[PDB]
Amino acid sequence: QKSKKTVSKTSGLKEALSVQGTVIMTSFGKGNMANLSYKIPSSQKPQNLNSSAGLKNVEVSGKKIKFQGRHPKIATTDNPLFKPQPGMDLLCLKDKLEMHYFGKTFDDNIHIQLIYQILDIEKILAVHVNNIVFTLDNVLHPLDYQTLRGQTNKYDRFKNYIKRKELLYFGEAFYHENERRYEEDIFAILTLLSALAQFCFAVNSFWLYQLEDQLSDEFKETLSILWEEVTERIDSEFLKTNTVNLHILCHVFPKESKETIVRAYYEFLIKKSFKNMGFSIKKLREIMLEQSDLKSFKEDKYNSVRAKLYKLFDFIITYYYDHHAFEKEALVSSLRSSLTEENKEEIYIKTARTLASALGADFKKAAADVNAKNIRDYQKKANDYRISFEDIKIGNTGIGYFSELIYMLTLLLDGKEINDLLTTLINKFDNIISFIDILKKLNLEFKFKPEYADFFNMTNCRYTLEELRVINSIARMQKPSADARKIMYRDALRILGMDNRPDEEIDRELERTMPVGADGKFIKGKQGFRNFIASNVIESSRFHYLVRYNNPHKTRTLVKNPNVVKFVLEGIPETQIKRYFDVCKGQEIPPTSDKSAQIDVLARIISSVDYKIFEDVPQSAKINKDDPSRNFSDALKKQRYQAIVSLYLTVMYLITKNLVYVNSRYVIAFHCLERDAFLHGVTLPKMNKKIVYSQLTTHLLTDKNYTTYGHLKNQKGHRKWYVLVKNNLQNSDITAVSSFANIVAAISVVRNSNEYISGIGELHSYFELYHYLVQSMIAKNNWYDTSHQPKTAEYLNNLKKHHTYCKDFVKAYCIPFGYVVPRYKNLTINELFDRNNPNPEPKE
RNA sequence: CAACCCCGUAAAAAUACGGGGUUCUGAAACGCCAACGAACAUCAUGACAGC
Ligand SMILES: [Mg+2]
Repeated sequence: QKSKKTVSKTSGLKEALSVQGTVIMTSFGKGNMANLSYKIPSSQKPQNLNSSAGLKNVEVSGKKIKFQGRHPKIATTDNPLFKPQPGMDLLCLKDKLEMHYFGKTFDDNIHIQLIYQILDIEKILAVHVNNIVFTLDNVLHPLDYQTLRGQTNKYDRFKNYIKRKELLYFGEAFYHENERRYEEDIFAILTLLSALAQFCFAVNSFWLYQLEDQLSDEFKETLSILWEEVTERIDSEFLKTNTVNLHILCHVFPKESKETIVRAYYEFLIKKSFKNMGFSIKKLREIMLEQSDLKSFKEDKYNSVRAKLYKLFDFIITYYYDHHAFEKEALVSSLRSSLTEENKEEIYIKTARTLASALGADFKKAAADVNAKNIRDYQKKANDYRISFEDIKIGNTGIGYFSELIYMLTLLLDGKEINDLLTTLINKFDNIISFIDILKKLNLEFKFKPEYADFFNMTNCRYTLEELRVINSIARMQKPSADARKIMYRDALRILGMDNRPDEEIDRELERTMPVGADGKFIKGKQGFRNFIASNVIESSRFHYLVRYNNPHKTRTLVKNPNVVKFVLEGIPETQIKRYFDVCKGQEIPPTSDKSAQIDVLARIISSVDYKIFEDVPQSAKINKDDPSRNFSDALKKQRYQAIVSLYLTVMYLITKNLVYVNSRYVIAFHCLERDAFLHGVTLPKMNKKIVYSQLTTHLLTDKNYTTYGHLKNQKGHRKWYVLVKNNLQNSDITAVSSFANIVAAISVVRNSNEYISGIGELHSYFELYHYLVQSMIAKNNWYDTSHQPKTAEYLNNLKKHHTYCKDFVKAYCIPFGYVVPRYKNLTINELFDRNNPNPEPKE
């Protein structure tokens, strides 16, 4: 196998640019900035030098550039000017894109790389907006301000929809404290969501890039309050909340003033600045804890205090490098100039070992002050600090309109999805700034078209990148606690049995098990079961995910097919299977060592789960996680019940989550197809009120330019994918392709998955499960036309006979993506679909 | 694991073999951050209580 971590990239080279006949070589800088190193000019080719940089001994040999870095070794790279067309992309849209964004064609390859980073900023945003729209459409079943009341029809639907009580399932989007927001704020949020949704599918075409002159004076007011809400909560009473951590830190560092520690802690914790530095801090800490002198904090005595312990340890590492500017730089360069992946691990081990000896004593001093007695003492004297530090607070700084829109989106997403959106955006913006820096340094054109000029400039992009980092930290924090209500209790009992039964029956069982007095107040005596449900099924992140993306009425079908359950359990490692088996075993099961024996018992336990088993829980008992030998008969029974429920919810959560992941990767393909058709000048026709998505692949199969410098090449020696796409184009249904597009847009695989998951034969990947469900929907609903294509009958017979999807049918309805071969191969071959599960391609 | 370009020995095929490049190919350049991922996550020790 070949890795993109090549010799040239290791030796120091970052980029190789072509400008007006000369070639320019750059090198790595501070963070992501690039500095100029060498220039080879035209004709004479003296191999000119620009700065010391890191490159040395650059020469030209044939069509190759031969250079050398700081280490003694020879690196070889290819001259960018010795190509059939310099800087041209495989999709043949360089000039069109440059004219669309800048207004004139350029003789270089710097601008098109910048344009693709902008093109990548819209795929992930479209994915997440589609997910959010589906979530709101699923949980709640189906002009500016004044006209809506005058309509008398939209007002009668908005007043009732806003009246729905399922809005609690989104944490802070619609509910503050324990009361509903004003109507106009909800209206503003919904209108903004609709506008972004209609923008991201490709309102004016420049809406997102100029919002100051296209937002009314009432939408700006709403976005400001939501940002001011979270900032005032954290900025105020910051000293009172974090008294324990500040007292310990000032004890470890006695020679430092109180003001310095307070400011340093604010940067480490609120606006995290220790993450994007160059080396991992979490990974360094893990290796230090495996040393002989420090392998005690891994024991069970520190289970109750482990989140607080690890925060203190990380701050000590960050503070050590914030004062040693020489050792920090050496570590980054060592990691950036490594040969293989095994070499990186050796560097981390050496650094981790030498740190444990240097600052291991400070680790123990902090760990001797984290216990029950000391923590309570500190909390009493919480008003002994008086520090201003008002300048660096996040509340005393304005924020842009683009960043405020992102925060509003974060109010409707969970922890993992916030990471995916913000991480991708940060990377794209960092790359854009570097390209503008190189262009401005070389005296080339850097001004965008007037429409894009306000947003796409270096002065604004730096501000946006700084704001996006804070939003990631502040929007993932735990929201304030809220009181559970009757609606949530109904859904909790509807998962553990009680599927599709009248609300009166659920209400009667609520009265019998959770007593309510004659005055509408709970009885103080017996409330064990209610606390068990609230603390294990209502306050779990998995339960929220199941309600948003699935239906509690029909969610029990996923654990009735042994093939589906056994596929999920087989992926869990052996160590975690043993712990599940031990706690959840029972009393009449012999102890076994084989893995397959353990899966069989666990599979049966998940299948038979009812709420009546948990009706007698010793909720009043206390479980000791520090010394597991002090637990007794009543305590151990409680552990079994909360372990079973966690396994029950986890299996459903994993199946639902992975089906959404596969679906979103098909939204990207359809989003790109509409974008590319407009640029290439090809319109998508209509026939019998359908959309022929296969028009672009037919048009580009008979184009002279695309068949010479394109993905689909028709020449002697490179005529492989031209034939296959042409052959597969003859085996397609217009109805089948159109039906597939509607399935992906509405995410109907996840929603209608209770009617077709009971008959799957054998599973080996999530790819097979997704396509089995798709091909079952087409067969039952008669979404095909055998008259126009006599081959769709053969595919359906293969599916019904073998109880598994057909490989030749996935190539029929995924053909409108054939003009891009890498995307077509990835989405039609199981081996190449998943990045984390690579397998050899099956030749046949 | 697949794509594209350059360079070598056979050769006119859906060309095979052996080397090197690629932010201008696909969720996809290097070093952080993320994801796979299930024992979690998180400005606030843990548990009970309160809803
Ligand atoms: Mg790219």
